Amino acid sequence: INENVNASKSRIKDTDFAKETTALTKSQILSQASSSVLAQAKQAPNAALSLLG
Amino acid sequence: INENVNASKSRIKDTDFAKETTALTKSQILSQASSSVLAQAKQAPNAALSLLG
Repeated sequence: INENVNASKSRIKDTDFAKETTALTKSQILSQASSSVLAQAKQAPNAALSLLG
Repeated sequence: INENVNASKSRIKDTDFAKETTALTKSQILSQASSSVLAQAKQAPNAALSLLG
């Protein structure tokens, strides 16, 4: 019973390392993409300023 | 909601730099033309004096 209960507890509570590493990689790529898009987006008022004078 | 509210407020309160620069240029040319025309108009009394006597 202890073996079966430990198996159930691992199923419900333990980390699936493959899925979590994939999720971490996806999160890192999304964060880098968002940072790059933010760096690109901060230059729109530069285009606004280019119209002045 | 805050993002959408700021996007809304930009369309009412914030200025359009393209339209405003175009308007400023138009006003500058209008003022220059009116100044030149007034400088030419203040030359009617010299026609009056040179008429005779």
